[PDB]
Amino acid sequence: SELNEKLATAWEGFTKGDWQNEVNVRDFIQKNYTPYEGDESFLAGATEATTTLWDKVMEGVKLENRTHAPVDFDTAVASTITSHDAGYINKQLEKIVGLQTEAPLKRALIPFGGIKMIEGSCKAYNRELDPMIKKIFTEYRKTHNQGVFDVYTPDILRCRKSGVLTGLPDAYGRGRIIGDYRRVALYGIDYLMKDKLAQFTSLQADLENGVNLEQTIRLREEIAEQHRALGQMKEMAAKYGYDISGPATNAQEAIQWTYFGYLAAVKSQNGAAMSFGRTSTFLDVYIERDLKAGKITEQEAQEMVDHLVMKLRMVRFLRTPEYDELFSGDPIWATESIGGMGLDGRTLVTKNSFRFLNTLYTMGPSPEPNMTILWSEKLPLNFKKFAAKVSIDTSSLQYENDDLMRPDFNNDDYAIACCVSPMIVGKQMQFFGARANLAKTMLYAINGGVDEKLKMQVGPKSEPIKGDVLNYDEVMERMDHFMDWLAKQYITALNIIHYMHDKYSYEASLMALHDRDVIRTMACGIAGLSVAADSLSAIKYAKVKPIRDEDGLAIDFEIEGEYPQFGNNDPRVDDLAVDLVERFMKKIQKLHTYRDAIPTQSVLTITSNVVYGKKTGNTPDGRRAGAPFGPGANPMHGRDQKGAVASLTSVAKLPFAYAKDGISYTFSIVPNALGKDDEVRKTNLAGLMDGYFHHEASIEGGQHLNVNVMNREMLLDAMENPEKYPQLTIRVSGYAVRFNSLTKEQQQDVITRTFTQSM
Amino acid sequence: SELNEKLATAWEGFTKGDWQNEVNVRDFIQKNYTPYEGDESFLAGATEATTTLWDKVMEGVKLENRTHAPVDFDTAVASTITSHDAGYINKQLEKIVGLQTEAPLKRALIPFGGIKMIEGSCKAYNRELDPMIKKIFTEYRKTHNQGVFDVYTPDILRCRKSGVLTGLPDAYGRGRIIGDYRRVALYGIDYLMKDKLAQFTSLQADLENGVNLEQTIRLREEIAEQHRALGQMKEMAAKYGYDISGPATNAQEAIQWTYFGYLAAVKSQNGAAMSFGRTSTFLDVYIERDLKAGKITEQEAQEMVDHLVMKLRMVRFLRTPEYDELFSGDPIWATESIGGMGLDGRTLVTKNSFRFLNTLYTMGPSPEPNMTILWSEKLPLNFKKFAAKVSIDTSSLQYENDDLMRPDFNNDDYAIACCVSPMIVGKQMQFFGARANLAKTMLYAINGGVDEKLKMQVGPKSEPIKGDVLNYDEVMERMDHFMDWLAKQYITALNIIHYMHDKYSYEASLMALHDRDVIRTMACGIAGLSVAADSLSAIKYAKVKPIRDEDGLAIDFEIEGEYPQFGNNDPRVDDLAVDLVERFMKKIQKLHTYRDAIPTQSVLTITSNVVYGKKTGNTPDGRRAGAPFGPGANPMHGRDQKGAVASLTSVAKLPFAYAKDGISYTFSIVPNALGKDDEVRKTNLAGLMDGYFHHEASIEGGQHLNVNVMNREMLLDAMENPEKYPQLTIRVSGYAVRFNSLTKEQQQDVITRTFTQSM
Ligand SMILES: [Cl-]
Ligand SMILES: [Cl-]
Ligand code: NA
Ligand code: NA
Repeated sequence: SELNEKLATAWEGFTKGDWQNEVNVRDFIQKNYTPYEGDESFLAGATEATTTLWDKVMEGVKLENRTHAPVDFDTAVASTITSHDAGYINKQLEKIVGLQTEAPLKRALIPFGGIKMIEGSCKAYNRELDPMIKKIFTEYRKTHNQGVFDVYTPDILRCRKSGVLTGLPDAYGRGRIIGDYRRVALYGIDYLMKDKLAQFTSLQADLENGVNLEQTIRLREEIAEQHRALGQMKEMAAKYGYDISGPATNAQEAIQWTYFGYLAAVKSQNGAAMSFGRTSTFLDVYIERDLKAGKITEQEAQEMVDHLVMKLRMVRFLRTPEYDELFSGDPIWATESIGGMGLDGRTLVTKNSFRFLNTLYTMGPSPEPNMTILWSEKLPLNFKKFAAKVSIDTSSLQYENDDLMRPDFNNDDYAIACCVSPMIVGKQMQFFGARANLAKTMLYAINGGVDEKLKMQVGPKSEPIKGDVLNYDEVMERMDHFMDWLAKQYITALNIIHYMHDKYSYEASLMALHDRDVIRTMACGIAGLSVAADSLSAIKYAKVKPIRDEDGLAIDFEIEGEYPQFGNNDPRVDDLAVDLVERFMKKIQKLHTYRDAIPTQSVLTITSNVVYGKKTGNTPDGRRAGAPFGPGANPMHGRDQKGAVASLTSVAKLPFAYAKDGISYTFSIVPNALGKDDEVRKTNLAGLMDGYFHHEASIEGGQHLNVNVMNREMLLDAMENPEKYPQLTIRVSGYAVRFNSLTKEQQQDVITRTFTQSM
Repeated sequence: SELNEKLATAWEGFTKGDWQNEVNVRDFIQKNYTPYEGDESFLAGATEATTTLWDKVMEGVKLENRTHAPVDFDTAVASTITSHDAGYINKQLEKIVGLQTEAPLKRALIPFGGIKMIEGSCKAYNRELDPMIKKIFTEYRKTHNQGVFDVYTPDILRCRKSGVLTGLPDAYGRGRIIGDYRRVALYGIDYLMKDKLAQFTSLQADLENGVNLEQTIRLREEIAEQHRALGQMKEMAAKYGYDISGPATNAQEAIQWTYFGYLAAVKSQNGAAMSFGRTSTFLDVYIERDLKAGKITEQEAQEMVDHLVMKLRMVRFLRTPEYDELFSGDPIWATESIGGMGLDGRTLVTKNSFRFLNTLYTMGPSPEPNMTILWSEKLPLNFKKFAAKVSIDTSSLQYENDDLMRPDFNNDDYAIACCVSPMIVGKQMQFFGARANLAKTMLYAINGGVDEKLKMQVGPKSEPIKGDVLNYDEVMERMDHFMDWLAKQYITALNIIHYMHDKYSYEASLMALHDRDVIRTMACGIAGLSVAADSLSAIKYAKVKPIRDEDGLAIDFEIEGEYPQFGNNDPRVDDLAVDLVERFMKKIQKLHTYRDAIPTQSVLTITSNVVYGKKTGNTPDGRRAGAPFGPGANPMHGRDQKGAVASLTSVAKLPFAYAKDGISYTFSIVPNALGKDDEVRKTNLAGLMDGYFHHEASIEGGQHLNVNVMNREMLLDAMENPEKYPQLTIRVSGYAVRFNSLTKEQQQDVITRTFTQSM
């Protein structure tokens, strides 16, 4: 029972546990992390090197926002883990190193997903794609894109064109995968390759015995690619002069090793969301040891965390203008899950929790990393306040219900991927599915499947409603039959998509940091919940007159009589939204899926609320054609007028039990609505979230909360004078973005949203 | 209404049938071919253009044989259907055009199968592989070769090294697929693409309904690639100035269109065997019409057939020295199935049947195309004699039992792929499996799984046979267990192989000329049947005593007495060989296979008899270590001494019902053994084959017969003076090869084989 001399030395001082004999990051954390209930008084400030480096990087960020385009990007190199040479901002000042390419902010080419998108980007930003790269990825190496469109049905193609099913991961990396990068810091590459070889070998029997033949062969090949990827991780780090074959011996190496794990991912896959995971607490274990041993000062600790978070502020991907409108603001979703409570009762909050939030002060506000606080009523009051303070000062944080998710998973080591989709680190991933247009599904029910904007048969050919006034019973009967159809097309599209993504763009380096068998879910999204819900409320509580055209196609409606709206704590309308979520979830649930991915749902839109709303005509709720839907599960623009408590209670009523993939809610409130001074504001904000996230056996509670503390006038001033608010950040749909990174139309969406004036 | 304006012009004069409304080449042949029972008196001679062209080509063939290497080959171009520009021998003289590359005999690079073999070839022949090609096919496009070795088990790797399971299609194209190239001549590319699009669409329902999800998605993608390939066929032909979008209007176009279909295959896949199919009779329909209409003279007809067959004499593939010893003589296996009988009773023999055989006279003897006569007792006596005459003059023909295969398939449109593996054209293919070393499996039984040369554990660890004298019942009981193991490793290796080949090197252009659903078989081969059978005969009827070394490993054998050997019509031994075939077939039959390919068996070796024998030590039958086994199902060298009838009867006793993939038998006989003059020889040879292939309800009969009519001295003279026999051809294992194309060791195998002296 003699532990490898490398392991024993690096792990000097660490408490014993199963984690020393097998891969178990959760156990290591449990046996070693030091819970912290104190306040922010220990926090240090930015060093000269940190500011020098960040300011230099801000110069490129300003250029990006100004030109709404990449600073620079590859034109002739196919990116892989080992493709690029080491790149630095300033080699002499960086405590933590690693960039995607050889230059800061220079975007790369990830061709495995598709060559057409690369061409489109090259055309849009005025650059020329190397002819050789093009030839390779059209004639030799088949891409994810081409595989999907070779199998797609003309039905799906129609839904893609009309705006019923658009923006699905058929033209960009699927993402939604979080490799446990902490594994690299803990065990070192070598130990992980030896573990993978074991996993590979454990499948030999089943193979020789014909047990699930094709599934076995596939898994063996995937594990083989995972093994090869881990080796390239070493080669990559080696370019920076590092040897990560063995475990991290100190704090700087734990941070560096963990980042190197992530760096490999963002160098090989261009997923929509490339999240970081739950690492702040984990890294604290190494920082604490170094402080206690007097090998690192508190300021040097911040500097390290700063340089890491700074790299996370520098992750970039070459995207198309089409992608830019579906996912606005140049988002990365390098999500970090901070805090939370353990299963045993103690808080997972640590000094590093504060250090991470402190990056907002040391380097100013920033959209990335997407810092998420795993909220719990049992959290140390000290942390609850500091978190709120940071939200008040920067509007860069988001909150998710730990009291709900922890018990559900019965695990204290789960992380948030992208915006609100939870997963147990290294043991579970998602099959990203974007979102479907539920609003348009209603209009299709009323119009017999013909697109109210394109006048073409998209949905199944059925007779449109002949009525003179809309009847709730009649309309819903069709809405159901159309939702069945929407569910089938949506699942079929995702099945094709993920079959092709596993084939042409298997995320080898991320799956290499996962267990042998990973739990998979078929994440389906719903867009325009409120538009659909309110439209139903205007038919069961008022008089709607369908203004038809020379074919009987309802292109507009007349409204007489005040009708209920989602976001006012009124059960009559709120009960309809909760019903819709349930209906769709029960529908997709009965369909067969690729790799048996358990279908889940999410009320999330991103900037699809703008794109879909743009392609959707006049709706029964009074919304005009071309107008944006509400971001995520939000009530339609301005409709929630009974203050915070009211709008928070409506969104909390939404069943997370039917939307396991998440329920996004962007909440904006004026400084004065929270109090007269900061102390009152912090206390009240924390109190709001305590009431919102309040979990009990008969009360589920809210799942997500974006917090913006600002005034509409400040943003109006930001639109006129961009150069005055360089680091201004806002929560927009489950993630953050610099205000100056949005287009005039995307900003228009923001400013016209609900700004809570009271409580 | 399935009759376009052009279709009617091209099909002018053709009889009506289902074939005009659907893809059915068999029906077209049935309604239009003119059976011919006459003789060879109508045959024309080679034209000046034919001789000029062939002589020029022979200059490169002489270079090949002398240097035992390629004339030239690509080093920087990845071959595809449209990759190369048109290439000619002499543009002004060629009636039928098309070459793999831009120069005659210049070999190409088919990288999709693996880059390592290309590198190996490049160093062997002293050329430099382009660094870009290498980078692409190691880092971007994964190859078949790399996928297999990523999934292979160390057990399989051991079998490969020891010589128990070697030469499997893990380092070269699998082959064993015959696209119906006649479809191009008949319908034209356009009609076939529309038909494929229909096949693609017919799968949409099952897709949307989740019926066999992954299998459906796969098939849709494959059909999509098939469709794309058909379009590239047009582009390819277009380079030669031809438009094959519509059907062949005359004889020259039927030949050209059919070849263009095959050309696409040999430009994109480097399969071990790239057979032509059953085309001679089919093409006759177009030649006949042109003769009757007085458009083409009889000599012009031969010229066309000559130029086609000449192109089939020019097919080449870049191979490694390793491949060269497993498959000796630079073989292509461009097999042509000639003659046969219909289901209705008439003979499929035609004037073109004679024209094809005549290429042996017009352009001298040639190994390729591998011309196979589908023999039947009901064949026109005129054809039976001419066929024998050709065999007597050239030793370039092979015979297979039509009386056996036709009824078995209950189809008169099946073809021979590679050597002896039958398939219904356009409706069935094989999953090539090379062959396993049965002889070594016996030695493993006796030695407890330890390899007699490498002295390492390969088979299952078990106790070696004790005693100073070998006992049949025991030796056979251990072998039976080891065969179970051999069957599992063999099937597992093939499952991995074909999963990877479908993934990284799907033969798109060949499958595009097949039906939507193709029947697949898992072709398993047995090598050293006679060595194994005779060894058992020795152990059973004589006194075989093992001479073990210090560790107890049996490295030699002593025999007291004489025992019956295979090929002497002695049931005491022949029944054993029959037993072995049956045992193995029943074993592999119980195992699960990729794509549910029905496992079949074949007693075929190719040059694996040399390679395996080289890696197999002293055997119980008296065979010395390193000595070659018998080619295919042949009796061991010289062991069959009771004349033709005796050796033919032993091989015929072998159950084709347990070796559906074929039973190869190379038969050599001296000129005088057949008669005093040609008339007697032809009559007798035909008579031999009538007796050999004789089928009945209680007598199965022989399946294959290679016919060599020569004297050993003539070959000995050929070894001393190569330049004197440039076009000398011999049957060696189920195919033909120019004698000068073999290595000194491969020739050594030939000359030491059985040369039947009597009958
Ligand atoms: Cl491995
Ligand atoms: Cl198609
Ligand atoms: Na909830
Ligand atoms: Na037989």
